[PDB]
Amino acid sequence: VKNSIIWFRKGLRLHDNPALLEACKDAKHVYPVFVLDPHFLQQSSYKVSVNRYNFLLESLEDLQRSFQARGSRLLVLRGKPEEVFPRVFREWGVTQLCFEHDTEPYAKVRDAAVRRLAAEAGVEVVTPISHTLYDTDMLVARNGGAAPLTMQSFTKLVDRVGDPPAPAPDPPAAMPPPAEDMPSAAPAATGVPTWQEVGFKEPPLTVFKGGETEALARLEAAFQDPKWVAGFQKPDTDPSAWEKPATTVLSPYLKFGCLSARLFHARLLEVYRRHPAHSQPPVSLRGQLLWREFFYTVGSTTPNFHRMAGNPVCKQIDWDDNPEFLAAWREARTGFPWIDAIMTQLVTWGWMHHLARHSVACFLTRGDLYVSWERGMEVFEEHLIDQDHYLNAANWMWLSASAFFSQYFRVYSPVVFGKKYDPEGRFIRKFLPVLKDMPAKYIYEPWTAPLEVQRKAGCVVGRDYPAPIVDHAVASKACIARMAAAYRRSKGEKLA
DNA sequence: CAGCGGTTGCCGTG
DNA sequence: CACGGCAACCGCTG
Ligand SMILES: Cc1cc2nc3c(=O)[nH]c(=O)nc-3n(C[C@H](O)[C@H](O)[C@H](O)COP(=O)(O)OP(=O)(O)OC[C@H]3O[C@@H](n4cnc5c(N)ncnc54)[C@H](O)[C@@H]3O)c2cc1C
Ligand SMILES: [Cl-]
Ligand SMILES: [Mg+2]
Ligand SMILES: [Mg+2]
Repeated sequence: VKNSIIWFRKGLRLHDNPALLEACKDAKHVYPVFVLDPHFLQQSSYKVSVNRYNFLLESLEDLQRSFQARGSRLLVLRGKPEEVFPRVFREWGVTQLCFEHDTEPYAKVRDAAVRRLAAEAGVEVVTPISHTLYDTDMLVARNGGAAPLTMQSFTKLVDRVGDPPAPAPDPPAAMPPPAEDMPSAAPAATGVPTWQEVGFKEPPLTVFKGGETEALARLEAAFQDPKWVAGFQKPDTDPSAWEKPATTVLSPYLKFGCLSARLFHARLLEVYRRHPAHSQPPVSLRGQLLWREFFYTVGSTTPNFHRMAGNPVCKQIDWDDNPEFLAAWREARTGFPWIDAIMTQLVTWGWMHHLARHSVACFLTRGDLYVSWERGMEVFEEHLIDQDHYLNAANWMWLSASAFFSQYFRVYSPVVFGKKYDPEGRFIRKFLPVLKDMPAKYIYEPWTAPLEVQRKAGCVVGRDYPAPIVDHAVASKACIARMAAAYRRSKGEKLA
């Protein structure tokens, strides 16, 4: 007899789920599992937004629905995997455990443990690749032992390898339920809790909802206009667009695996086949899926990837320890509306357009504050609903000119940048209510408004909104000089 | 045995 | 529409 568990971590979907399909073959009972640490939020050292947490829960609710509609259901087991699995293996009489492979530093530790624990209860463990497009261990082997370090050579490499695998077949229409009278599988014990029930006091303000169904819905919303998909160029999108965001906002879905990377890709190749004049990497929409892939690939094969020290791809830079600047940046009180609006959108939505991420990330690091990119990653990690270990680390290294990118004099202006997309300040007005009546002339630089305009608007600097914490021209030049010196030093160490 | 090309800056100038 | 400045970048290509 075959009794299996299909363990969800990422890959919160039924489509393109090889791990699910293998867990269903010749099976008497399948137990769909999500393991939930109930004492997660009480581990003081790191914080998590109710926005990210609830997005997960909404996705788990979407899975529960998908399984009820096929006879089975989702089991939200409470505890730590290394505790929970040993019991339910023995209890449920488990022969097989299937999950989607996960290349993150922590997931490898966790999965090494669960594999050992499976062996000690006679449990077979099958873990297909399906979160990334390719098997990244393969991509590295094919390149000769090391992950590419430029996108140009990465694009060649995947062209050589060929198209990523197709999305897997849709799963069974009806599924074997779990065996009845198993106390760990009791519906009173295994329900999907609400944000209230896990101990959050403030409600989630985000406009994007979790779940496979939303994910596929938003996928169809994107392919509504195949002209747009074919002609997509990432640098030409608008970071001020909030009502109709100027990119797909598939990132939260791809992060949790509500959407299948391979499906999205497969759908792009269909469109590109019918529109031969389509955009190419690195700017194309496929290019964006390959950016994700490129950073998973390098990130997963690089020691200490999410830190500066001991990271072989990362420039060693003299970043200042500066809590007042960091705290101001974090708390959306830098006194530059463009920045503060973005960092407020971060907190209230958990998503901003990439160029808005560029604005605030540059400003923290080499642009203005000279604070370590690690501190910025930590803030994003707390708030982003699409927060992804490797992509966040990689992009923070990119924007601080620490890896992948080294033209550090290309500093974004916190005044001018968004001004050219949104000169009325509709984004600033949306996310900084306090400036809602400040005339457009001064909305990006309210310290330049004369005191009468401030009082009329209902927004006096130093009272209703903070004064800018630095002079951009002085500070950005100060930082450039520091980066130049830091590059000279690591040029001198290199000859050794 | 040294170039080619790079997802997303900006200002002052002519 | 395009340069020089910032200050001298760098991995990949046989
Ligand atoms: C400092 C910083 C931190 C970031 N942190 C994250 C993060 O934690 N998680 C995250 O998913 N993205 C991150 N990004 C990348 C990018 O900002 C988002 O992936 C993108 O804005 C999401 O919108 P979208 O899905 O509409 O992208 P689209 O332009 O529609 O692209 C489609 C998909 O391609 C992938 N993609 C797009 N841009 C990038 C990129 N620069 N790097 C890697 N993959 C990409 C995403 O999975 C995305 O859903 C970060 C960028 C910066 C500068
Ligand atoms: Cl130039
Ligand atoms: Mg060239
Ligand atoms: Mg000028």
